[PDB]
Amino acid sequence: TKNIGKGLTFEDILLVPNYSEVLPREVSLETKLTKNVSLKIPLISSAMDTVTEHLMAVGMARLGGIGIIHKNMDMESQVNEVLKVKNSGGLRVGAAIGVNEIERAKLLVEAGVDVIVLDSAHGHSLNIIRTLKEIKSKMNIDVIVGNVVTEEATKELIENGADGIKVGIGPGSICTTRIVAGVGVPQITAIEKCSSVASKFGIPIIADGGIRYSGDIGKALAVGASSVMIGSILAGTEESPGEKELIGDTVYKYYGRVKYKGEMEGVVYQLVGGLRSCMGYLGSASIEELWKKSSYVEITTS
Amino acid sequence: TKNIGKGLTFEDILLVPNYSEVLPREVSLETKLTKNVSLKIPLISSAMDTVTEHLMAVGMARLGGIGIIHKNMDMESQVNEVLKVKNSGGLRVGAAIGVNEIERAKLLVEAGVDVIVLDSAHGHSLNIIRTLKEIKSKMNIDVIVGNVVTEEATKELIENGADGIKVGIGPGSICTTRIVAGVGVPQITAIEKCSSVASKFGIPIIADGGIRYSGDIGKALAVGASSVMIGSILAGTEESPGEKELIGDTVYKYYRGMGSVGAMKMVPEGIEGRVKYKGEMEGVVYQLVGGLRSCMGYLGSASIEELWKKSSYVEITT
Amino acid sequence: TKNIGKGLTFEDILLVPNYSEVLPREVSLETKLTKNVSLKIPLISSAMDTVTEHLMAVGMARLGGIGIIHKNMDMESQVNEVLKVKNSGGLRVGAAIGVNEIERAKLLVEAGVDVIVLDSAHGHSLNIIRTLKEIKSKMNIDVIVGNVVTEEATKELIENGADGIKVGIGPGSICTTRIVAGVGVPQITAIEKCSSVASKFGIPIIADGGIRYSGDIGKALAVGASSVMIGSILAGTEESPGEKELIGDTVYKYYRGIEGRVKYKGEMEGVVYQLVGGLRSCMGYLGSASIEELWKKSSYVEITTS
Amino acid sequence: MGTKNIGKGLTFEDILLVPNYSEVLPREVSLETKLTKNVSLKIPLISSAMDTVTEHLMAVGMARLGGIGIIHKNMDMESQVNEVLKVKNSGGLRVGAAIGVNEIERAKLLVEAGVDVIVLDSAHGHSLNIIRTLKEIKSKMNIDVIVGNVVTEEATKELIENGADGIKVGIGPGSICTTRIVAGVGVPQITAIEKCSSVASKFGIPIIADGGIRYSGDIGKALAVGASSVMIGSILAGTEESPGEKELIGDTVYKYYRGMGSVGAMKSMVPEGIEGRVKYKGEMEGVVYQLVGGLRSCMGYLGSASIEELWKKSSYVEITT
Ligand SMILES: O=C(Cn1c(-c2nccs2)nc2ccccc21)Nc1ccc(Br)cc1
Ligand SMILES: O=C(Cn1c(-c2nccs2)nc2ccccc21)Nc1ccc(Br)cc1
Ligand SMILES: O=c1[nH]cnc2c1ncn2[C@@H]1O[C@H](COP(=O)(O)O)[C@@H](O)[C@H]1O
Ligand SMILES: O=c1[nH]cnc2c1ncn2[C@@H]1O[C@H](COP(=O)(O)O)[C@@H](O)[C@H]1O
Ligand SMILES: O=c1[nH]cnc2c1ncn2[C@@H]1O[C@H](COP(=O)(O)O)[C@@H](O)[C@H]1O
Ligand SMILES: O=c1[nH]cnc2c1ncn2[C@@H]1O[C@H](COP(=O)(O)O)[C@@H](O)[C@H]1O
Repeated sequence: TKNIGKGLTFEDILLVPNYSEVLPREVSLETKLTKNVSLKIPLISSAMDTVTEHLMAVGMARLGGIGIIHKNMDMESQVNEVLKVKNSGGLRVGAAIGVNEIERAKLLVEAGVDVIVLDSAHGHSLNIIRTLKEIKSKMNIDVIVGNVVTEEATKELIENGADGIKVGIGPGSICTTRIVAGVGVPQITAIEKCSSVASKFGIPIIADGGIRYSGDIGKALAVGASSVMIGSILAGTEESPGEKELIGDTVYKYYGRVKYKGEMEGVVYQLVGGLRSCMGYLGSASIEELWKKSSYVEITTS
Repeated sequence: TKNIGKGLTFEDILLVPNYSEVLPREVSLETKLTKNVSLKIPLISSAMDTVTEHLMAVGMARLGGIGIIHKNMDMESQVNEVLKVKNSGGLRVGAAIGVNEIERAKLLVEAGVDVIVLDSAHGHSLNIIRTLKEIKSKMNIDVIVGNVVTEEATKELIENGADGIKVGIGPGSICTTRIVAGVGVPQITAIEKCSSVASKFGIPIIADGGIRYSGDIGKALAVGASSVMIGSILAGTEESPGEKELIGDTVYKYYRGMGSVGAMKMVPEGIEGRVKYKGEMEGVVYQLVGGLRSCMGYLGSASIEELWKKSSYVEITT
Repeated sequence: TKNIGKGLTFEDILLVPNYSEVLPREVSLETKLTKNVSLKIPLISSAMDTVTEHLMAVGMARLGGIGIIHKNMDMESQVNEVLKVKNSGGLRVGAAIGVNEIERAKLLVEAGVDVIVLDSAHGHSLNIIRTLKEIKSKMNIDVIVGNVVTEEATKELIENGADGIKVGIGPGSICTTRIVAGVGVPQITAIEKCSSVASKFGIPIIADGGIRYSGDIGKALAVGASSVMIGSILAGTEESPGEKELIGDTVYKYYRGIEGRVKYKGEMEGVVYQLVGGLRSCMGYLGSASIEELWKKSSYVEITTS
Repeated sequence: MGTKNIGKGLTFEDILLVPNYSEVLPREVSLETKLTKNVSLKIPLISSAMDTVTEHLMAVGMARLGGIGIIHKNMDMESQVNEVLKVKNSGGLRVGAAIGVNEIERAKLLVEAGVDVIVLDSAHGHSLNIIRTLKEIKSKMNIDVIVGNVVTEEATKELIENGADGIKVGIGPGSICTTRIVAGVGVPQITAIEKCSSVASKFGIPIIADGGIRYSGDIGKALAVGASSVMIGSILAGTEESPGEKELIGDTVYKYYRGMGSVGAMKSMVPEGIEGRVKYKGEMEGVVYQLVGGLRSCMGYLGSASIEELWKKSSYVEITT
């Protein structure tokens, strides 16, 4: 049968409470971004022109996470954005590249970047793998490759030198892939499939897209991810790369338009709190402890 | 797999009628709150600062149920509220306590409380059990423990001296636990799993949160619960705490979760808002009780014990 | 657990087309209302304060169906309503009674009523069964008994003398039993359950409530029912009880303890024509020349929420 | 729990295509497909046989882009012939024509006009009248015959045996369709294509997925699951090449769109179609390129260089609403 089964998304499930000995404040949110880079919190700001530039990356790094500077600009600009983050405190920083963009990656590495995010709409392709091999042979850096949803995809990327795999075809807030192409796999299932491969190799999984609430972070992690990438939640915050605008009562941020969210610190604080509480309910002091102990129930939309 | 099954809530379910010889009026609503405390009607008012204080507890007790005084006040104030209910006839009351609140527990027991509700967002925890053991070893008192959703939780609480188990993580109009933490089990499935353990030991199940209509009470009880704890339905009534406010045409009263920003003044796990004034709570409780009697008429059950014996339900689509 | 399965409503299913030799215009719609009262179309108007009196029962009867006069009136008044129909061309007519209403039934049978409809919210009662038995012992008439949703309930009523079984607890457009009592069985599942008993004894099933479109009639009949009782579909019509009024260039009349207002639906014939037409089309798709063929040939697919 | 329940029916919105390893860019994808046993197309798109989507201008544009148009039968015989001939005058272009039950005179004239496919169109294709018409045509005329509409294995098997060169699937879908409401009849489209393809692929008879296409993604879903081509009406209604009149209401330009079994369409049985205005979609060529791009993107995700590759490699997941 062509039907491989029932795909489950964030809103379809709820995590089941376990016996607990840990207070939410006692929980350790420390995780691995790649096999050689680690973070204090499992949050990553998306590589979109509407979410992560130098300001956003500085904020994320100071709060224990990491920003990925988007590639939608010239090489010199992206290297500059990376330098600005490194200048103010010597923080953790990442940057995205497309296919065949070897020189871009090279200059980003020399700028001091900690991770290169090899992004594409369909990560399980020839050209993505060729770029991966080419990067690994020409420069010394940890590479995150995406996006994928299947077992074979995850296996082939790890074998070709991937230091982390990014999961997500479909869930993005500004979606078109599900409608234009009719292609995708729901996030919970997508993480589950990819985790069964990656954890045998000890390779971290980044859950990318579809996060609406702090609860979704807990589900994505509990299901097998090591970190979570967020876009829309951070889009519209003061630190996002836009300018403020006024329409009636409400303040907006143009580039494209989304509602102003205020300081990012308040937004990140709530996400962290929600995750701490989640891991409290499930009696897990660490994310690795969460993987071993977590379970969920299917829920009707209602 | 991590998928343990499909969870069902109140709205996903409909009770199947049985052969009936009992009119709604003939129905006995007698039930057990704890191992040693009994109720005339299986209704409890939630331990919340917008639902239950002394007026609510008197109203509940006179109608055959029980009010449980919230813990969002000082010990001296909570004792006084218990003493004010005991001031008018032989009325039964409960009182809520948090983790490691042994002094509050001692004072309420000595204030002549009938039950103590050891209340937690996550009832299956080390802190709860140790607080349970303390009170059970040192005080003569029935203790309801919550909140839980698993069979492992209920068994462990019962073995450590729980006289009643309160079930509910996720349901409740003001609850946002499942949004902010992604945690919960739908209420019917929750009761079902917990009831399978609790009935073996003869320990009553309190179904807490998620009741929107009188038909939900019947569903909770039919599936294995002994009583139902309600908050939102009694929130707007005259007997609930907080003053009344008229905005426009209709009068409003404030309803607030305990894990809400206002109530805490920990990540917020409850919403806050105004709800319409609902008149006297006895008019409200009458409707709920009537619906339960009607429900048990359909299933042909003269008692809740009988209800448990001949209950069945169907799943429904959206 | 206590989960007896998944309950399907009209909106949950679609009928699968079969090989067809019959055009919609050629199919027969003749059915049995009771054990020994038959209709030319499988439509019945609800016994409600707001849908069926003498005018409605006449219109229904002249179209091949039948009207059940509601009980919410004097025995004298209800007998008179039956009288106005019978003398309007020997038309078939039914009348509703409640529990213990033996005398009302007696006078209605004398008035020459064709069917008595023993109405209860819960037909599987001691009081319903003894009312049925007391009617049969004292008078000679076909009795439809309802409402029920289970196979055990259907059997007991048939054993006690029920000539028709009315099915429907929960699905009625104006019903709140699902909300007040939390009780019910979705209409398709309910008809399926009761048919597995009643078809063996040759006792017709009346599908009652939930019919919102003509396509629902087909589903109800296809799944085992002999006829459908329809309420809100016929509520705003000219022939229904109530007066016309204008509220902002729109004509209205009431539908039901107050229970909201409905728009004027015009002449009842046009409404019935569409319903009958839709059912003919359905039976074309399923290649069924008769309702008996429909039962033998029917299959349906479950449909997702979207 | 049955007993007349045969399973859960899946529609376009119920499933998602699972990506595979890809070596193919969207630009390098072959969209060439089989229309009937003997006729083939360069893009797998057909314009519906409706009096509000396809006449000569629509058919010309469709063929000019690698697809085909089916001239609707809601006109007299000589009018339909003239439409077929008007397509023939603007280059050696392929064109189809719709036909109703027992309309043999119509079929002979349409074949004379140089029609490439006869579409024996019916609401219920699995009937005794349709099979009789199929047998009469295939014995009396040299022409490829697409027969619809059907949803079952038995239906498609019987039509193939009686000389159907193509099977058209779809009872239930269609933006303007109310068969589900009026009759309570239908099968969700994914399930319908699956059931019919399982038979038709054994005989190499192309399946036409008819109705229910709202987005370019649906085309991929229909093809991936077993269809050879996709018939569309809704998304072509209101284009510059559609036979309707252009009309300004407020700030937006509108054109009319109606089902063939609607009240207005039957004027010039009970209605099984709704009618309404649709926003002017502009040039048709532009609308098709978006569909083709999304289709290419889809096959790029599944790493399929041709539709034959797509059938062999495609798989999907069920999703909740
Ligand atoms: O305690 C809380 C939140 N919370 C609540 C509730 N939240 C849900 C239901 S009642 N009521 C409160 C009153 C005062 C301050 C916080 C409060 N969350 C939490 C506790 C342990 C664990 Br493990 C995980 C999470
Ligand atoms: O023929 C019709 C209605 N109808 C339709 C369609 N309705 C649905 C899909 S195409 N297109 C028409 C064009 C002209 C006049 C009526 C038309 N229904 C029907 C026919 C046989 C059988 Br068995 C069952 C039902
Ligand atoms: O336009 C798009 N097309 C496809 N994927 C996108 C697009 N925009 C954002 N995404 C993905 O969605 C993620 C952000 O998801 P969000 O947090 O739901 O907004 C990004 O990291 C991208 O991987
Ligand atoms: O703020 C909170 N967050 C989550 N649950 C709460 C909160 N406050 C009260 N509850 C629970 O929700 C129940 C009330 O539910 P309701 O009657 O359906 O509105 C109470 O009995 C509490 O157990
Ligand atoms: O007040 C009510 N409660 C429950 N059922 C009702 C009530 N009123 C009418 N009904 C039933 O519902 C049917 C009408 O449903 P409708 O066709 O969906 O409008 C009638 O035939 C009655 O048997
Ligand atoms: O009036 C009708 N009732 C039901 N289906 C129709 C009617 N008219 C056209 N159709 C079908 O609907 C298809 C168009 O589907 P659409 O592109 O989704 O709007 C056509 O190819 C016809 O097969």
